Amino acid sequence: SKWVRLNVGGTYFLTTRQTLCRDPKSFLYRLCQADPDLDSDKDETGAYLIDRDPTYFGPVLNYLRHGKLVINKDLAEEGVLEEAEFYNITSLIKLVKDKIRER
Amino acid sequence: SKWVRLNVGGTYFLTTRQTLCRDPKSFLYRLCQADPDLDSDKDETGAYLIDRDPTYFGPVLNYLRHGKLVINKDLAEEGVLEEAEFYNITSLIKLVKDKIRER
Amino acid sequence: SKWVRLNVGGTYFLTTRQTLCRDPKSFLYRLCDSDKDETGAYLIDRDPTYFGPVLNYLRHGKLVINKDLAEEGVLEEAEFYNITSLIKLVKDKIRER
Amino acid sequence: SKWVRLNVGGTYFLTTRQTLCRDPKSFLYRLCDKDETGAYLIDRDPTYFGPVLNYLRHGKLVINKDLAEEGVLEEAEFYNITSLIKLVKDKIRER
Amino acid sequence: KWVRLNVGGTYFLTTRQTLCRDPKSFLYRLCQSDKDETGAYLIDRDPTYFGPVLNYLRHGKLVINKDLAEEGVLEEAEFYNITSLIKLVKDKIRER
Repeated sequence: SKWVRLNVGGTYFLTTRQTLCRDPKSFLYRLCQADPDLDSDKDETGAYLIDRDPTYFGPVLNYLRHGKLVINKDLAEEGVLEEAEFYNITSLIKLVKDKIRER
Repeated sequence: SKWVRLNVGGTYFLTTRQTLCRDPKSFLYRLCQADPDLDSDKDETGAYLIDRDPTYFGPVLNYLRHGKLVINKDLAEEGVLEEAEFYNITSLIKLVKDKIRER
Repeated sequence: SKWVRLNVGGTYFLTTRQTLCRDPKSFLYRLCDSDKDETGAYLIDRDPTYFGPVLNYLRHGKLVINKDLAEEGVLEEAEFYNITSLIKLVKDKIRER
Repeated sequence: SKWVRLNVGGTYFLTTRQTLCRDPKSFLYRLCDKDETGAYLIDRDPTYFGPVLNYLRHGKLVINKDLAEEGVLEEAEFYNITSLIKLVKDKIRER
Repeated sequence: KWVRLNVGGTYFLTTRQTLCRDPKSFLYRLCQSDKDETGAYLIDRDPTYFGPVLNYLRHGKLVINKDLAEEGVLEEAEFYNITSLIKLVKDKIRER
């Protein structure tokens, strides 16, 4: 299964293992690996259930896709930070913290 | 049932009982207790029905998830305050009112 | 049931009869079948982004509008739904923007 | 059928024949290709459609602060609503 | 004629004519790849930045809302290899 569906707080995201496997130290890596104890946290669509805000997930997932932090002006950088911390993407945590500092 | 679906004013949110139990004094706490007389207040999908604005609920649920108050630049703090007061999350009410005051 | 579903311009809102019963002179008070869809939602040929602040006003009596939402859009809707007290509130926000 | 559903770029809008039969020169009139729900399919951006449909509803151009006027203009031109096109060009010209 | 795209979990409905606009693009193969059960082509990219890419294929203009990061649209224009769009976005960014 190249494709992986995530239900982040009620909103569906579609991605791949090429993307989710990019940071071995991230929570998302357990999804990359199809960690058997996450099996029960899937909904009827087979999507992994994640109890986080989907609006701040976009920039996190995009960072895994192309290595750039891109955040629209109408999205609080602080929200993305909280998500980068939760998913434990340390290079992204640093980028967001730096961005917040440059203000 | 670790996972709980809420239908807040027509928009679905997915979260866990743990997150909704975080403040035992709040409106939300009765859900995570599975309180009897919420039965007629669920829809066909099993979601608990709530007659409140889903857009202002975002920051409320996010506060329950990570303890930070995060509000995007275009979102009226007053909206979030009304919801925090409606759900009766006292530490959140304080955070929002502090946010408003520094304005 | 107490619960009432509205399809406003294609976007679904969920509310209760108690909320829609607020203003007996409003359009929405009639909701307090030819104009319902298969889900049982009442059909309304209006913009759903301007409806938010209207329905919230019915919920908690306050006028709350986000910084990017056009207040003129909300004014149109308040007049459309004929919520006299809300119309006034919006005419105020605009007087002194 | 009083009620008409439009699938604009994958996003559904609900409106009435009354609203769509407003300007007989418009693309939308020309329909007052459906998906399995009976919605008329339109290959255009739904995010810029709001102001167009609303203009048909109540004759006013209302564009939220976020939305690029140029996006609304492209739509007004595509749907061929000439008085709306004029209103949008005005808004752009006066920046 | 109609083509459905599942971009990062969000569906877009368009047409072969639109997706055919630039034969050199990644999208050109879809206007003649995995699909989900709905018949939509699966694309592992951000749907928010897709909007202006697809709009450009529809009417040839770069249209970017004020709050949308141009850099987001640039990444997508590059990913889909729409060379004329890549130039427009870069140009827009330079003129900042």
